[PDB]
Amino acid sequence: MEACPHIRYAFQNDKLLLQQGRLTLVNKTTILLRPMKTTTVDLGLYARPPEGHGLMLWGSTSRPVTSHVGIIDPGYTGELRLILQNQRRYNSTLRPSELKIHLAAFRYATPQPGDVGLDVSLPKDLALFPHQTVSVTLTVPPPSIPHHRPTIFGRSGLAMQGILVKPCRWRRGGVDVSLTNFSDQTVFLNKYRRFCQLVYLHKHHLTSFYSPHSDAGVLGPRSLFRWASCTFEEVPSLAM
Ligand SMILES: O=c1ccn([C@H]2C[C@H](O)[C@@H](COP(=O)(O)OP(=O)(O)OP(=O)(O)O)O2)c(=O)[nH]1
Ligand SMILES: [Mg+2]
Repeated sequence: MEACPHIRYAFQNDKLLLQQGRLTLVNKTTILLRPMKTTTVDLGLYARPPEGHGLMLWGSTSRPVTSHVGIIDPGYTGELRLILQNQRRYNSTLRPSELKIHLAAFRYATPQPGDVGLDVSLPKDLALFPHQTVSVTLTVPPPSIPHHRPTIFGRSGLAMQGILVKPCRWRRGGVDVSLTNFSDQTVFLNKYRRFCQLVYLHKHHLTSFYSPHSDAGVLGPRSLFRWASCTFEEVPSLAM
């Protein structure tokens, strides 16, 4: 059913063109990404996830750059920031128009204000050397929620250190959470460190097929993310 209150937002940033159920910004100037370091894009963008929903923020490029896929919580009242990492050992440049920045809604449930995800504790110690990708197997099934699919997203704090999580479905036999260290340090994550977050997405948001108003970039190679069809409505007073 069509049950999305507007997404209220305010936007101001002369280095990004607002193009825009999905808001998209394009870069106007070249963005240089240092290697081995986190690159951050300040968006000038404020946005209220409407009732029942969270927001998903992600960068899309065909350059050798990986975006953190951001979960925006209903309680978040600040300016949105995009987190990028460089796949290469030298500077990578994003020429104008090469980077699109998307924001769109999704319905979520919370199992038995108020964050979307539940942070997940690492069951083992994990070391990651510069540029290594490794996975952590999670075995114990989370509680089933009718009409929703458990999915793993990364956290921004770890993303800022250069550790990205590939978003993925937590399928009924367990999950392999892939982490990539984009930094110049060996990172040691201690057992019980909260290393990602579990989000129960409404099943409508995951599709194995090329549907309208969906995107193959976000959740992996075998799904597309299909967002809630909501209307963005500019409320400048949100800025701050
Ligand atoms: O790419 C992103 C991701 C998140 N956020 C904002 C919205 C979100 O509600 C908040 C916290 O993000 P996250 O939950 O990923 O951070 P954390 O490391 O889990 O910190 P916290 O414990 O405060 O949630 O930061 C962004 O601006 N950009
Ligand atoms: Mg969080």
